[PDB]
Amino acid sequence: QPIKLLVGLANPGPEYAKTRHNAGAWVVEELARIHNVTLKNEPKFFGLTGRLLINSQELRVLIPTTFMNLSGKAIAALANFYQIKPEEIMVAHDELDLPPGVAKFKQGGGHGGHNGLKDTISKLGNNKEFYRLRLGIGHPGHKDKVAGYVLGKAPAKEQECLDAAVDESVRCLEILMKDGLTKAQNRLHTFKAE
Repeated sequence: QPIKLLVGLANPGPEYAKTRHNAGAWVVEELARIHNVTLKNEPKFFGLTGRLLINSQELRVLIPTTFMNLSGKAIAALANFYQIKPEEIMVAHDELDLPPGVAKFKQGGGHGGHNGLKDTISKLGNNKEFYRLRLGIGHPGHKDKVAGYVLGKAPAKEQECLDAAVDESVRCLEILMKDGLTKAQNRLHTFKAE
């Protein structure tokens, strides 16, 4: 299984913690919670880091403390220090083109206007071929409203769906480490929060 680093994108601070644009960090926080990992503030990697052993494999984890649009600064710093190539990184993030309650694994693709993904591609040497954990957040009707949408808080029923999709995503990451990507991706891709 190809993943050595899991990144959860977010904006820093308590104010953003429950905004849609922090969905990727929710995943890393819950994986770390379940595995008794205390993330450590490491200014050298511009984020919160940790390392966890699952099925005899070390997974490193990162939540940047950069602005979202400078997320690649943290990811490249850490990845280069540990000799981790982009193809070995999975970046969990909010996904406009999937609904609340769904998540998917994918390798590659565009940034979809996501500022964090856009920076990550750039700082990794214009390499799109890192993996993604796409956490559906829905989208508004018009382009110009996306920013205000992703920096908002989901209403309660949506947040329930989000939280369930995070739980499942954590379960499927553990499956990815135990059993590989095809099994984990098969499960996640037929999940829909109840």
